[PDB]
Amino acid sequence: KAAAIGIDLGTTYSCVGVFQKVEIIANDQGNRTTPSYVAFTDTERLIGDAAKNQVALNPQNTVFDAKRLIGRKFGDPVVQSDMKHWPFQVINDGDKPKVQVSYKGETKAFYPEEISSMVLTKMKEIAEAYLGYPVTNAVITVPAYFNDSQRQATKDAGVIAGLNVLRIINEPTAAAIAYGLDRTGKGERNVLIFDLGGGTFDVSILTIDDGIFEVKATAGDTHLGGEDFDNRLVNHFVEEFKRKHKKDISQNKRAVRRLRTACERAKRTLSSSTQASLEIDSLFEGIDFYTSITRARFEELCSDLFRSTLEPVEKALRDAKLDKAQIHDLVLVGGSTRIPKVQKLLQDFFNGRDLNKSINPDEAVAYGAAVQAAILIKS
Ligand SMILES: Nc1ncnc2c1nc(NCc1ccc3ncccc3c1)n2[C@@H]1O[C@H](CO)[C@@H](O)[C@H]1O
Ligand SMILES: [Cl-]
Repeated sequence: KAAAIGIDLGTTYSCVGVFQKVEIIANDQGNRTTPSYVAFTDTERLIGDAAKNQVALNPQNTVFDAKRLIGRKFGDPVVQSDMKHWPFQVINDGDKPKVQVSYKGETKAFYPEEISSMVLTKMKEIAEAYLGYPVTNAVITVPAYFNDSQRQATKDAGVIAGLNVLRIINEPTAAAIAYGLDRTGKGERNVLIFDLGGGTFDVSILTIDDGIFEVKATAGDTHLGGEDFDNRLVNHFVEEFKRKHKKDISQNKRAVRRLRTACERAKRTLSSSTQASLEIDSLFEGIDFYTSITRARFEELCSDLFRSTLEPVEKALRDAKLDKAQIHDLVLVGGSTRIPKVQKLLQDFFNGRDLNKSINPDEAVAYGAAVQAAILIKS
């Protein structure tokens, strides 16, 4: 009744927080972020880690990227383009996309908001296990570029999940609230949010004038994120396996998916150490894949992708009509900002200035959404 949660409903990962400072809630697996994945099996519906974990064995019925579909028409160019690359089926029901899956031996179709509602239900349950009581008040975040239809469908996913959605707020706004950047006093505060997540890259320039938020500019690449760096590691390893065993593994989907899972793990380790070891038992034709990679080789494999994050920053400043020196704060959002080379590129681009990464980048949005939920529920 007097409690409220903040939920970052992300494209690839979701996060839930409660202001108590903010407490970001760890899930049953102990993770502070949860995959935005829903898997339909012969016996049940799996949400989060359990869904992401069995993707190699059930790709057709493991749904992710519902956020790319939510609030869009089926005939939308983005939907038609995205459909080609997903292993699950997207169908047309009255010009609204639905994901069609096999669930308990039968064909079933779900609206993007229904799928999102299952991720939201998991986030709500995670919060409930932490607080020891039912909680329904929540603030859910969306990208600043989301249109009214996308915001309404996101809100609908909240209602389907049993949540009272206090407000739908922009992700870069939530990240600025997490750092208290709306509480610095009278006058204009210019904030740049650099968000590099699992699958998308968003740059936002915000102006906070006497506590009031204005989005002056948005730029980025909707199709650039953590998964592209995992794939550069996949390509490198496929090439390594070819040189070591004279065999191409590319056409064996299970082997590729397994290698990609190991690559995402090695990438995360490389943010905190200078070397990482891949330990894959029987990757292809009964051959084990035990190898290592250095932070330096990883930076080289992703160099062009890391560098391409700077052009949208330049375009956002241009559109905001602001120079680098006019930006008061530089805020890192998204799990991929954890990469030291990404941080170095943005710091060098901002003439050696400090970057805000004190709050875990993949938690800053839910942190901010929880602060906003606490303000709305108290008032
Ligand atoms: N230390 C890092 N170094 C480079 N990248 C990183 C990263 N920690 C994360 N995410 C946080 C995360 C994601 C999954 C996890 N599973 C298990 C345990 C911790 C986990 C933490 N990322 C990437 O951010 C995106 C959204 O999570 C994904 O592409 C993820 O690979
Ligand atoms: Cl380090």
